[PDB]
Amino acid sequence: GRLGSPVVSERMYPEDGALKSEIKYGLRLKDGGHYAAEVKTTYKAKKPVQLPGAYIVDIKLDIVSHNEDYTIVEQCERAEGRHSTGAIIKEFMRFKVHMEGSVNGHKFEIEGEGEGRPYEAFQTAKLKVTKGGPLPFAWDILSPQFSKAYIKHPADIPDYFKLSFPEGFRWERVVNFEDGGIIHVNQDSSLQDGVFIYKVKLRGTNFPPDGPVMQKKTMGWEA
Repeated sequence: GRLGSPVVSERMYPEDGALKSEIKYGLRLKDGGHYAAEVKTTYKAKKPVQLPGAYIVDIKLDIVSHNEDYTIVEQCERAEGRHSTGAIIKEFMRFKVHMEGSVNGHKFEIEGEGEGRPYEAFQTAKLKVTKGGPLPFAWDILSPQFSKAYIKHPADIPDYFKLSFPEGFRWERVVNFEDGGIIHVNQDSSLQDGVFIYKVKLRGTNFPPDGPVMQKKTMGWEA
């Protein structure tokens, strides 16, 4: 299942005065098969901020609870930066997220509330499908779209995400699946009244109707 999910390594690199990332992995299928995905993200602070060198964010993301039709979902994430081997952010911080989405022309809206310890690599979120539920596609494609402020960075790696506040940062992501499925995500992260505000736009297209995403045959992300 989706408890105690394997570590996923997001490979961060400074480029063109932005922080970019690449992940080459996939979704485990219920029949033990493999569904390959490449994720490319650009993170850019709303103001000039000190960029780190290239480094790795190790991510453990779990679905820890859900109701019968995944219209209510609880996610847990533990993330910490590490080196490659070759005051306004408090110890406790809440977030709110609003996602407007379409996958293969199915429109949906998700509202969520999260909290965590941004220096101690821990966050949880409760997500509610407020429109277009239950979703006629795998939850797994949404899980990574719901929080870069909650990554524990070592002393010697500048924390690009925490340094960007209170103004915050934007990110743009493409997920390319091996079967022509593609997701484009635009996100705005801000800080208002001591709470992180996440606004997410998501467009997924070209998913095979009989594929693992539209048929909900996925069983979480692979290492």
